[PDB]
Amino acid sequence: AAQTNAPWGLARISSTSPGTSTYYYDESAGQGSCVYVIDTGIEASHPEFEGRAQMVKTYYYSSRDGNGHGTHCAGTVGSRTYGVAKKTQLFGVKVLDDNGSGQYSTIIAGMDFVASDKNNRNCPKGVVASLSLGGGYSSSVNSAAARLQSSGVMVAVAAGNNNADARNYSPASEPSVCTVGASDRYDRRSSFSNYGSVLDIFGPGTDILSTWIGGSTRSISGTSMATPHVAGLAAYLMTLGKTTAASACRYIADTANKGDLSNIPFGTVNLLAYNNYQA
Ligand SMILES: C[C@H](NC(=O)CCC(=O)c1cccs1)c1cccnc1
Repeated sequence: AAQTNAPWGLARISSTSPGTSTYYYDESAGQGSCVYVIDTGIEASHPEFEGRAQMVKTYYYSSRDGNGHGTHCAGTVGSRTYGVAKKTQLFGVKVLDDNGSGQYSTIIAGMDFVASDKNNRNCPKGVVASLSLGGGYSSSVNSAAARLQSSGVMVAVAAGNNNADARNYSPASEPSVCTVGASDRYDRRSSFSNYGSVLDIFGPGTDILSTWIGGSTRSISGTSMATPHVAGLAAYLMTLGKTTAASACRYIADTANKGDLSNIPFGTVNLLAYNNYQA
């Protein structure tokens, strides 16, 4: 399948070269997979989600996304127009308040929630979790991300936006999950993207158009935006049968575009997520 005039990041993940605007993907589109978006919530009523999104957990007085960030990330995973995996099921877990903040204990509870809650959902092709959040290093946060991965969920986490080594941030620094840096439309590392040996992959992260609250759309930037490209890619590849939750990060790294990004520090991988789709 082909989606013309797609957001540049969707085109980029299905291309061997920058500078194109059509997204190419197998029409299965992540059907039968599930992606949890652990964030500020999801505006599930947005027409772009087509009834495929639902809130399953909140730690606050409401499950509504009063911020927009979670809705934007969910849109990059799986919205009809802005999403990688246009037929996946999306599950929202609100661990961040409407200011985008949350304590580590709540984030840990949300990860352990997903590890259990996946057993209440129908996800025959596999389960992914997208974590576009982070803070300073915490062994407890890293352990929670490691548990979620071990339970059979492909965990994708943002590297962070400090132009610094991601080893000092969590859950970015957990080795067993998939840590995602950000690139721009000219194949440069995004200026704010963290780096380091703990990174596994880069995805599009600068000027990413996706869904927003109020039934709207907007373009924003961050490793938060790169992470759901990788999460949606994992769901898409799992539906195709090419990989599993335990192996998807390695598979994405194996099949990535290699050596194409500029301003990658020595010792950080030069790997850009790629769906390897041949129409
Ligand atoms: C993730 C980032 N802001 C945070 O304050 C970190 C949230 C978090 O996990 C914390 C780590 C240490 C104290 S709290 C963010 C994400 C989305 C929207 N706006 C901001």
